[PDB]
Amino acid sequence: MRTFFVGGNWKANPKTVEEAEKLIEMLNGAKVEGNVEVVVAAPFIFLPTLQQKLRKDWKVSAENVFTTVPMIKSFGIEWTILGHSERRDFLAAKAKFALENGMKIIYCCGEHLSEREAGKASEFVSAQIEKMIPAIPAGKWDDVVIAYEPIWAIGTGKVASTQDAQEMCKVIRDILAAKVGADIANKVRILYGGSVKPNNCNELAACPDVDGFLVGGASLEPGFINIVNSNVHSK
Amino acid sequence: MRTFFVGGNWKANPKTVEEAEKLIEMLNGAKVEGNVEVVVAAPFIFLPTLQQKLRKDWKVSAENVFTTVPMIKSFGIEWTILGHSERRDFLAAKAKFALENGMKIIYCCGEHLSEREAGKASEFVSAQIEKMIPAIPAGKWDDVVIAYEPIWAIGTGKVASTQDAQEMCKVIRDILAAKVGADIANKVRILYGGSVKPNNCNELAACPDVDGFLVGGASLEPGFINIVNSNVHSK
Ligand code: NA
Ligand code: NA
Repeated sequence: MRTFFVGGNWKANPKTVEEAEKLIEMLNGAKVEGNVEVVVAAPFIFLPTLQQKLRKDWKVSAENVFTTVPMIKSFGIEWTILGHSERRDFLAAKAKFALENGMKIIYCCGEHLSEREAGKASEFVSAQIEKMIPAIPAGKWDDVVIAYEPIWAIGTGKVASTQDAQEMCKVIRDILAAKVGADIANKVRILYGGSVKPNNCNELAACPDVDGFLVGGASLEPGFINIVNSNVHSK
Repeated sequence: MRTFFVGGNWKANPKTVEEAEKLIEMLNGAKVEGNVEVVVAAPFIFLPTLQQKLRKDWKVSAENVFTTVPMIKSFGIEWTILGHSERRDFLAAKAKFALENGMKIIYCCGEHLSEREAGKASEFVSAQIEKMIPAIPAGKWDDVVIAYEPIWAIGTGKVASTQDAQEMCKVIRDILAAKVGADIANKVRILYGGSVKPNNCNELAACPDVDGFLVGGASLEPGFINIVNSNVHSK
C-alpha cells in the first residue's frame, strides 16, 4: 500500500551554484527502479535552480520554513522539512500552519543520547508524536510524512542498528494507531533519518515499518540513487 | 569625503517572486540624483533574481549569513547585513569571518528601551562597537559600514528624533576615533537604521555624522528613491 519515500536533504551544501547544477544533472540521468516518491531539499538560495532544472517526476523541498511559505510556494515548491535536529539544536503549531497553507511536510522527531541511554527512547519519541497529532488538520494526513532521526547516534560515537530503526518506526506507527486510528496509521510513511548509505539501505528498506529515508550526506553523491532504488526491497 | 550609503532591507518581503520582479523593474527605472552607494538586501530565495535583474550600478546583499558565504558569493553577491535586531531578537567573530572571506558587511548595533530609559544608550552602544573593533582585520575597514538601529523605538510606542540619530552616530564615530584612529573614523559610513521615510530622510541626511540609512518598509515602496536621493542634503 504505502509508497516508499526518499527525501534527499542537501543540508548546507553544495558550496556553489555550479556544483548544485552538476549534482542536478547527475540526478536527472538516474534510472529509478520500482515505485518511489523522491523529494530533494536544498538551501533556499538554490531552490529556484532546483525547481527550474530538477526532473519533474521528483519534487523540491525547503529545508525549513518560517512562522516564508508564500515565497516558497510562489516558486511552485510544495514540500518542507520541519523539526530537523540541526534546527532543533512551536513545532506542532508550525506544522498546522504549513499544512493549512497547502504545504506537504516531512515532520522530524527523535531522541538524544541521555534518553536513549536511560531506556526512555520510546517514551520520549511517543511524546513528540502525541504533540504533533492534534496539530494536523482533518484531511491533511495524506500530506504528512514523519522522519525518525536517531539524534543519539549523530556525532556521539554511538551507532544505530537496523533493528533500532525498525523498533522506533514501529513505536511511531503504534502511537498513530492509538491516537488517530488504524487507517491513518496504515497510510502514513515513517522514514528513517539516521545514517543511510548504499551499504545499509537495502537492509533498512526491508524493515516492515520503515517506509523510506531522509538521507543526509549520501544525497550529494551518486549513492543517492542506490538509496532511492532500495524501495524494491521494501514489501 | 564619505560616500552616502543607502541600504534597502526588504526583510521577509515581498511574498512572491512576481512581486519581487515588479519591485526590481520599479527600482531599475529610478533616477538617482547626487552621489550615493545603494545596496539592496532580500530574502535568500530571491537573491538569484535580484542578482540577475537589478541594475548593476547597485549591489545585492544577503540579510544574514551563517558561520553560507561561499553559496552567496557563487552568485556574485558581495554584501551581507550582520547583527540586525530581528536576528538578534558571536557577532564580532562572524564579522571577522565574512570579511576574511571577501564579504563587505553592514554591521548593526543599537540599544533596547531599558538602556535608553536608564540613560545608558551611549554606554551600551559603545560597548557593542568596542567588541566589533578587534574583529576587523587590518585593511578591511573599507569593507565595513555600521548601522545604528534604535531598537528602543521599534514597536515600543516611543519615537526617535533627528537629534537622537545624530547623537548616536556621533557616539559611534567617537569610539572609532578613540580606538582605531581618526583616519578610520573619518572614512567609515555610519547609517541610521530607525524609521526612515520620504518625510524625514532629508532632515536626517543633513545630520553631520549620519552617512545614510538602512531602510526598512520604505524599501519596498516608490519612496525608497526619495530616501536614496536624500544624499544631496548630506554635506
Ligand atoms: Na520497509
Ligand atoms: Na549626513
